[PDB]
Amino acid sequence: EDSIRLYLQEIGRIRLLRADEEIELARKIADLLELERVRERLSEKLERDPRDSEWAEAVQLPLPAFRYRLHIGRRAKD
DNA sequence: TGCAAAAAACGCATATTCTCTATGCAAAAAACGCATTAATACGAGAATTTTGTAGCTACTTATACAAAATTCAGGAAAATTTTTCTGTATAATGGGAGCTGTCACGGATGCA
Repeated sequence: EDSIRLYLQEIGRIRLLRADEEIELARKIADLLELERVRERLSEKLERDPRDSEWAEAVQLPLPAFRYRLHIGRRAKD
């Protein structure tokens, strides 16, 4: 009869996964920083964002391939 | 304790006489008339004269334009206070607080 308990009760078991993945995340920490940071630097030069996936990265990036950078880089910071 | 009865008083004979009711005297008030003088008012004269009426004149104001010399309402800076946002780096690893003595009712489920 409790959502606080819920928090327990499903995350009391959640751990910290140590601080090793910090760098594994670091790779992504950036990478995301990038992926956006570009993509809005590119908002910001023009089109206020063409809503284009490739522009989601200043460097080239095959759609699915870069789709793996995000989502993976995201679960990293998730 | 009945009166018969005597002397002096107390009652039928007038002087006295003395408050007393009664008219003429007289003296000064008063008020009436002779009346005299003065004053209260009528007659005339022309003098002031204020009020009543006209026109001129000076003051006072009816009015028509408006920016006087001053008031105010925003507009846009500061000025300082205050508000919202962002940031500060050891480790820290499952939450307390009453419900347990109410009676009775009406469904609504579970549990063989």
